[PDB]
Amino acid sequence: RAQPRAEGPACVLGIGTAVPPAEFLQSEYPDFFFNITNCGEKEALKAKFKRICDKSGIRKRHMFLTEEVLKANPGICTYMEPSLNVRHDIVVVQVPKLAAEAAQKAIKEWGGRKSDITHIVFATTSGVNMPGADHALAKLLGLKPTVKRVMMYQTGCFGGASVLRVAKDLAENNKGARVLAVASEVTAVTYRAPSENHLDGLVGSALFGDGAGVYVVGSDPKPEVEKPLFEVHWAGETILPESDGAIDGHLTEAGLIFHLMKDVPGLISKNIEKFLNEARKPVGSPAWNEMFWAVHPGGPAILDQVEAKLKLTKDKMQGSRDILSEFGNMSSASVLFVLDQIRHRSVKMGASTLGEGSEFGFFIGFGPGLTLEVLVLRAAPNS
Amino acid sequence: RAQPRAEGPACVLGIGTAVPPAEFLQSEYPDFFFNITNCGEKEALKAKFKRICDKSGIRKRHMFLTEEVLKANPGICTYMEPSLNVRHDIVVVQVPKLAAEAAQKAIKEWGGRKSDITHIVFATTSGVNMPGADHALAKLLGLKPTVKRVMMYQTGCFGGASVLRVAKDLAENNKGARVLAVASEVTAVTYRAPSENHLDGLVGSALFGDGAGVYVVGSDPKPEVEKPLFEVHWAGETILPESDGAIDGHLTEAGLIFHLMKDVPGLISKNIEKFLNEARKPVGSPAWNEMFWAVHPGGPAILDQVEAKLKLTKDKMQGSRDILSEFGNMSSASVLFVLDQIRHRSVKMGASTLGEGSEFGFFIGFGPGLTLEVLVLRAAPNS
Ligand SMILES: CC(C)(COP(=O)(O)OP(=O)(O)OC[C@H]1O[C@@H](n2cnc3c(N)ncnc32)[C@H](O)[C@@H]1OP(=O)(O)O)[C@@H](O)C(=O)NCCC(=O)NCCS
Repeated sequence: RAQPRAEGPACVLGIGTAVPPAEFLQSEYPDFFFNITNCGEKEALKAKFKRICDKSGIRKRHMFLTEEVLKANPGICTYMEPSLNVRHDIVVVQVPKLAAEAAQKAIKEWGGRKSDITHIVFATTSGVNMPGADHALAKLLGLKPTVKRVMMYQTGCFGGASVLRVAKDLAENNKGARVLAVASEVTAVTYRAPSENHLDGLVGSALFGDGAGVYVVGSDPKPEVEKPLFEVHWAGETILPESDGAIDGHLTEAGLIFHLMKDVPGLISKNIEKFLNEARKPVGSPAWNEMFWAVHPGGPAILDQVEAKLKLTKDKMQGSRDILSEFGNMSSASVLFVLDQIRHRSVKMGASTLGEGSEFGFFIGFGPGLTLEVLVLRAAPNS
Repeated sequence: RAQPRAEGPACVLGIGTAVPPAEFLQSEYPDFFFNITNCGEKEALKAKFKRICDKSGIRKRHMFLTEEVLKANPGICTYMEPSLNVRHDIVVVQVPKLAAEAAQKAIKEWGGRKSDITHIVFATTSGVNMPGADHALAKLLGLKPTVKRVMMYQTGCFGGASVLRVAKDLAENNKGARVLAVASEVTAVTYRAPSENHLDGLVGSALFGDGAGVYVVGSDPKPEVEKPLFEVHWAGETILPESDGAIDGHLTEAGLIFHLMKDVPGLISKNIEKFLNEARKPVGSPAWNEMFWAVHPGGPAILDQVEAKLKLTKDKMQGSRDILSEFGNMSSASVLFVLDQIRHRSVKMGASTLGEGSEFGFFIGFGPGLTLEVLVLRAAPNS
């Protein structure tokens, strides 16, 4: 084998997360949003938006789009005026810059040298460019120019699971390989003024926030330097039955526009157990309540119905609900925060593993397709 | 290992290509192009465009944008009027449709069942959508809903090499895995009226054409059932020094806008030997003239200077020049055609291998970065 393969399973070797500094309280967002878009007279619409915010499960979100930025780019504050170029001017720098913030933290925890990074896997939903955010991230961090890159533009909310799936095969098939798995999201491509005829707009405006997470992934950890946090044992995905059209997203002259023509929480709840039953098997099929649950917090409804359908104890979804609460829906980056939050809860409560006492757990994303992405991890001991 | 790995190197097991039916002869293209965009008064510009066409090394190209289609979508015939929406209406269907035509041919040559495809790796430069072209192709072909997908939107011309690099790790790390490696391009997202303000555009308008290629990639071929055409032994890439901005692409309200710098052939030719010297080593560093050369035909100047710098014999670049001649630059798909052409030339001339008698060869792409992508292949014997 002309490029020698690695021996052990892929491991998460370090985690880093990052958010823009400005915070937006959900209890105050309807006034700010409808004012900055000059729609404050639309009382009935604002009341509807408030209902959505009140049901969202979100306390605050981080966003680069401050009052100053929005006043400086009025095109983004319209409903459908052509604005894609001013949108890309914001996200082309912020998306890799935020990723670099998170990547420095992940490398610090890992303990290795930046010059030993061999691969980058990068997901986003926030605009596109040539060369891509992967290339920018390599420059910002001063990586070696021979770094091997996989740039997954335009994924939607399953992309965090995607980067860990791809990193697994890259780390497992290349002796010595150390991968940066990256997901970074900035809401400037999707932001727009509220409208009575765009209800999916209303929901996105209540849910989406900014953030980035990156993991260092690698097989065969050097014992004198590297400490694995999680092992990756299985990765797969499926398209759910009769889900055509559930989530559509079109990049247009006015930015990214979503249309949701099916019951997404219902589609996932009705189908998740059959597929999760398959993922369990290669690790001996533990019971749902013997596992940890790093679930993408697309919204409170999806977390609730999965909790009920599987009869999970209330602590299982707490990691996900914490992230929803403090950061909202950061699209592909969210699930990376969730796993991190489960690790932190484990340390704070003195559990025996970094999966809150459980040995195996799920790392789950979903999005357009309707696509369900699932990985199975093993948690390290908490020493 | 909870998902068992494969044993042998990844193999190309079948090849398929496809193009839209309409043909555009290069010697007449300046008349048609300047006609249909109502630019016939720009005589000086048209003379320059003809000079480019005559030096391009291109005899004809295939394009979906026929006279009737262009007349029916007048926004695409403008310089900068907003047109991204009707452009995406074309490429969101045509890009996967073209891929499906090439994939059927590749699957027929492979001989396996479509239900045994496990993976899709998909590159393109022709717009974006959610769900992606990968999902559309899975639907059109009737693949399993559990197919694992990697969608590299917005790669530029190195993406053909990219999909094979990714396919290598996916096939080598998964026992029984059979991957569809796909690259598909349609020029409707980049086409626009010629202008004295966008001379880079003139070169793009002379070079780019439509096409798609797909390879079946897999390790461990079942003897007497599957016949490998090439083995993949090495894959790497590098960013060339001081080449920021050589190739740029931004997706805007008016479609995709490229920047192409006069230095590109020089940047590649002045650096390629140094890197290829390294890629050679894991297979024993064969001599340049003992290898075959599947090189992305970005332009005639690039092929010419690489041939000179490396002192290659005149037959080494013929495969690339054939593809340039008959199809032009089909961005990420082009190099997939080149390898297929080298196999056909081998058979036609009765060579001893499918690499025109050589044992090892390069599969080379380049694009925004400036990124150089290289794989090292071994050719099968010619029985
Ligand atoms: C385009 C190409 C065929 C030009 O042919 P050539 O043999 O170099 O001949 P010339 O230098 O006379 O070029 C012809 C004309 O194109 C112009 N031209 C070439 N490259 C240009 C560029 N990047 N931008 C603008 N004009 C360009 C020249 O200035 C010249 O104009 P002129 O007739 O008014 O002097 C050749 O330079 C080439 O293959 N370039 C690389 C293409 C490329 O970058 N690949 C696409 C993406 S990888």
